[PDB]
Amino acid sequence: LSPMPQIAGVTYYGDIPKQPKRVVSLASTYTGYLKKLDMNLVGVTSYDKKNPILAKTVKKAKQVAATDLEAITTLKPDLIVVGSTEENIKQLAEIAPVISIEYRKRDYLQVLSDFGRIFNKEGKAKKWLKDWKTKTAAYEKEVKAVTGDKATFTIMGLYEKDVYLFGKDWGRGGEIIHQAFHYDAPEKVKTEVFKQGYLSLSQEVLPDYIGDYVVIAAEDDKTGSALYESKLWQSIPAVKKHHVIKVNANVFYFTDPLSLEYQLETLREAILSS
Ligand SMILES: O=C1CCC(=O)N(O)CCCCCNC(=O)CCC(=O)N(O)CCCCCN1
Ligand SMILES: O=C1CCC(=O)N(O)CCCCCNC(=O)CCC(=O)N(O)CCCCCN1
Ligand SMILES: [Fe+3]
Repeated sequence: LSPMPQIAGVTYYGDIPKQPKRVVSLASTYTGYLKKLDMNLVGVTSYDKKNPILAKTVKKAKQVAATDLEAITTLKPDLIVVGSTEENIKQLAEIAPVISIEYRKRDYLQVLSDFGRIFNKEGKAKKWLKDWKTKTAAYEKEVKAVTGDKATFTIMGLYEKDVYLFGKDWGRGGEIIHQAFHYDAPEKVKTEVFKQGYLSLSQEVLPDYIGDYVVIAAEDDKTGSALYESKLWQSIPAVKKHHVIKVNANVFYFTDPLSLEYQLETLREAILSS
């Protein structure tokens, strides 16, 4: 059995195997952490299949939702990984031992070392973390050399007609921009977004939450269109000065090592280019 260490946000159901061989991930937040720890994923989520970075490493995995109990059963998992919002752990636990993670209890870096502790891969985890911290601190200097040290960044995501602001730990590049590069945010973003993590926003207050730079995540090119054509949007200094970094949500939603590596290089190149 796994030693099953007690970790904030981690709940074990059943007897976690010490070396899982057939993992079903039902939480795209964590799939790429498992991948990075060279675990064999035999089921993954829609989001994971849509992630152009991660998808390449899980081609053999079946796409499964939590609602596909029969499909999951057929995969013969020895471990199922879920987010704590999953409402039917009860039936999942009847199929295989389940690990449930409550989002945000541990940070984007701790999550990896935590899995290291659970699954006997603290070596592989600690190597990645050390190199990550090195590379990021270097890149931070490079990017701040261009923008200045006090440049403000806002993280933004578009979905359908919805507009969200994000903080430092709700994906969309906020972990890299706000944590790894230690960029400040506009005042209203800090006081209204950072603690909660995200904020649904009226389009017409947007200028008040954007300073020097803005990172905007979206799943396709069309979703922006009409906002990007608006006078209000076009009146925003950061937009006028081409300080808008448009990124692909299908990878930028996540904070796993694989997604992050790509995000890190993408964001660095974008800022240097400005
Ligand atoms: O649990 C839900 C909604 C359940 C649902 O029906 N989904 O579709 C969510 C799928 C998320 C896709 C991966 N994105 C990230 O990990 C980035 C952060 C984020 O945005 N989250 O949602 C983190 C999950 C926990 C936050 C609370 N919200
Ligand atoms: O909206 C949902 C489910 C989808 C979700 O959460 N995803 O991450 C999926 C991809 C983005 C979908 C567009 N929706 C947003 O961007 C909303 C901000 C967000 O994502 N939260 O997690 C805030 C927490 C609570 C929100 C209520 N639950
Ligand atoms: Fe979300």
